[PDB]
Amino acid sequence: MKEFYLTVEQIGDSIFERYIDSNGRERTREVEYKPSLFAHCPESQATKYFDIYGKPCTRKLFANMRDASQWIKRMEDIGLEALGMDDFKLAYLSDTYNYEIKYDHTKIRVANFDIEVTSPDGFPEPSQAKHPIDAITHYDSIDDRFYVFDLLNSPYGNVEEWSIEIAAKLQEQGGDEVPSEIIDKIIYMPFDNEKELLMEYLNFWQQKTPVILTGWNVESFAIPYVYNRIKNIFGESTAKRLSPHRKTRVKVIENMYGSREIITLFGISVLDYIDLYKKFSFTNQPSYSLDYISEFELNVGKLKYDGPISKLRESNHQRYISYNIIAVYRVLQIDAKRQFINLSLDMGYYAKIQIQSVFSPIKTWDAIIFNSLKEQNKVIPQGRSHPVQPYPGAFVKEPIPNRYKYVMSFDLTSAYPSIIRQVNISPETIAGTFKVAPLHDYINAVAERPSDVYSCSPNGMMYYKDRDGVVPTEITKVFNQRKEHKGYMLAAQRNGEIIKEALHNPNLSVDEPLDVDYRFDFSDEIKEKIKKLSAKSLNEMLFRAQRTEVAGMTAQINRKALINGLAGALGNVWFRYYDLRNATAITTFGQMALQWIERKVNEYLNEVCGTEGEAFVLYGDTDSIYVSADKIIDKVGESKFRDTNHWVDFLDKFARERMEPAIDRGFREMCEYMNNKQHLMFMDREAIAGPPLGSKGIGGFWTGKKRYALNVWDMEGTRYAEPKLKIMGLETQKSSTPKAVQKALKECIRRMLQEGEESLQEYFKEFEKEFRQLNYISIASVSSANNIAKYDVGGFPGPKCPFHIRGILTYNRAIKGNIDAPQVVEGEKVYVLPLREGNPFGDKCIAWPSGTEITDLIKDDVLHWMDYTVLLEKTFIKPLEGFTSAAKLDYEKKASLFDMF
DNA sequence: ATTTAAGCAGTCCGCG
DNA sequence: GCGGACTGCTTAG
Ligand SMILES: [Ca+2]
Ligand SMILES: [Ca+2]
Ligand SMILES: [Ca+2]
Ligand SMILES: [Ca+2]
Ligand SMILES: [Ca+2]
Repeated sequence: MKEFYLTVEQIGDSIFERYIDSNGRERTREVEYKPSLFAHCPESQATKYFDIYGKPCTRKLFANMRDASQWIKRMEDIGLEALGMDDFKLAYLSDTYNYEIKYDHTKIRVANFDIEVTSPDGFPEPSQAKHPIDAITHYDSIDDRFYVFDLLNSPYGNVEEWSIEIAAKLQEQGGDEVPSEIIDKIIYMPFDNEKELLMEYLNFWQQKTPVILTGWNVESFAIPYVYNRIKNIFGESTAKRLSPHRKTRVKVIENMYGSREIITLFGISVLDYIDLYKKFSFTNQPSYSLDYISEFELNVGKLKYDGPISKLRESNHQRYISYNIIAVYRVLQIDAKRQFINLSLDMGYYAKIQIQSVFSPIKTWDAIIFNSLKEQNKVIPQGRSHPVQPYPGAFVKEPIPNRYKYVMSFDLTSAYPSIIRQVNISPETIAGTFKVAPLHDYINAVAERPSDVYSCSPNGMMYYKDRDGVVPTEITKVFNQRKEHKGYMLAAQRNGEIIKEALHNPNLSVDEPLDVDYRFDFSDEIKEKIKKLSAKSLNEMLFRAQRTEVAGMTAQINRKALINGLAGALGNVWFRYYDLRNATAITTFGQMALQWIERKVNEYLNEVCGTEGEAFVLYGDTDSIYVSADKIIDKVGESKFRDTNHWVDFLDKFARERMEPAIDRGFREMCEYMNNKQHLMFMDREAIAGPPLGSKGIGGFWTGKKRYALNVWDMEGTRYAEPKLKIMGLETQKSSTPKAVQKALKECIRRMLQEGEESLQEYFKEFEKEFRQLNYISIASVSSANNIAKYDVGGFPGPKCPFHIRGILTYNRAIKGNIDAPQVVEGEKVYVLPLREGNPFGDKCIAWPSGTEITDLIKDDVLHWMDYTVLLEKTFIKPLEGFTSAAKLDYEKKASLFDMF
């Protein structure tokens, strides 16, 4: 096999590299890497190296890496550009792996671990590590085994061995229900003292040194706790054995308001799963506890135990250890679904970076672009300092708030990346500038053509047309990958809808799910077999289809995020290719494109309807248009349609056969107007939306910018078995809105769009009557909690104190003295409830850590003093009044003349 | 650890 | 009450 790196580090004048050799074995080497950097040189000096602008360079080969870094410094003192890759490990990887990396994940040791620490005095601080580590579960991907290190004797209690037999048993048997599929994979090791446990753990670690290290909060808790605990017991040299090169650094992570410390383990790539989830999931969750996320992702029940975690080991060590093992498995189950580890490996190896660098789109693109240029013997420019400056973004149309009955939407495929490619936007393709006219002059095609030579953006920038820039070339490569995976995602989605339809008529038989590839549209033969399957088999196929869709989603959406991040990175001051001219060329062209095509679509539809000055485009955001289709439907007449699917078909055909060609013509004209390199504005139909045929549903409504709901029958070619709401911006979509309220508001919207005013009124009346029975957590608001200390004046709210911070201060006073009650963590999320006047907490609200039950000492009082009236008004009635007034609809029946009967 | 536009909740205080 | 200036938070692109 071709060789591939696992990890790379610079330590002084040495590169330390762990890798898989040509025979598939893991090896480690130290290499005295001599890096090269570059200086500009005279034109008369023969060279094969040129900077990105075609200026000649001489290569400087240094005796060692420190000499290279010192030369960069003196080049600054002199005032001259020091060109080349200044991150020497990336240069090392580029030299060592000068081919597309084919990696074999089965050879990469992925370790998933979790530790337990009993603490009788509150949260066990990793920097102090003053309590024994009493359990470690460590899953190894190569062995496919869970290694369980169990402390039997501690200052906080001596316990019996954990029993695998009880662990396997059902909860209803008094067992812990450790999943049967992992029972045979557990290797259990009890220890009668912590020193032996830790010494053995470290010997184990040397034998099975993780390459990828993950778990839940491992970077902020487990890793630093283990490091510091070992350090405190044995000394630093022993703790550094967690690094394969015996090198560690205390790294300070600094944000807006304060800082924290992590331990960098040289020669390990730490990918904390919480951080993977936050970057790659595109969710915003009310809580990031593993219990909460596991429930959300996998629909598994919360790990239940009696009493506080600080007494769980002494009271029920059996359950204590089982839940430690399950916790490790939950993360593996989440990854089986989401495939974020696979994603990181794919992207890391593609870019030729340390895998953990996938968290930095700047690092990722810096590496991609460096490798690309190096291939042509080109030399990257030196990074420079820039002051942070604001720059303009997208255009968003102000909608008239209203119901909108029939709607077809369209938006650009990969808008900003397509703009970069079309215009040829790149550091080295800048050709000059032209004299800019007001944007609206371009939108209306009245401005003088910017250039007859170069490719233009309406911000004034001109680009070469003779050759693609490195930014367009590299963005296209990742775009193509994105497109492939999106194809798989949408096939899986369409396949899912076939199964859902079949589920209406399940056969009464005993059979098996069909062995199929859900990434490809089901063949006719597969469809026939499906119509004969049982519900059991169909449900299993549906689950498999949806898992395949999730896999495709992960792969496509994060590739989308990477390419969009490149357009973004052009406006980040730390990016090597930072240029506000290029960042703004993209956004300004985008503004023009949207408003240009709005004009073209209005003109086209006014033509085919024989009207003048009518606005068919009702809304648009960045790269999208929403077109009112009422007149199209009305031209044939609702009576002519057999059912809902019939008019959906008709609108689908109209969009594909009339609208899209008109849109394409409009954009081809714009490309010529701007003299662009290549026509790449492809605005495909997104949604077909409307009420069910014959119903009183309103179809859709807008309240304002970035706030709307549509009843969608077909999305990007997926024809739903059941209509699906596309709701953007409204309170149903916000993590801050209570769970039960999101749910009730969604049902109000469903009823508005599908059933009409009367149905909405029936539901509102019921919700208003019953809501006080809802569980307090379900009706609690949610907020991030920053700057708690800033607004805390002797335990009371200072000036301008935010509502949620006031709640936290109330909580703090209410739990005062207790070291055992959960503390609110700065920067994390809280649940918030309003409190009735004259409550014993002495303020108008209370807040506590999200994803948790409020501590028992105050739970009863919070429940007694919860202000349901305020809660209902703020979270439910106020937003509903917004939805209904915009839709010109009443949520309560108005009096009429009929009342007199 | 890429980016801008823009929404709503709430505080403070004005608004004769 | 409602608006604007402002902070805080969160979502649509
Ligand atoms: Ca735990
Ligand atoms: Ca788009
Ligand atoms: Ca059937
Ligand atoms: Ca869009
Ligand atoms: Ca599309």
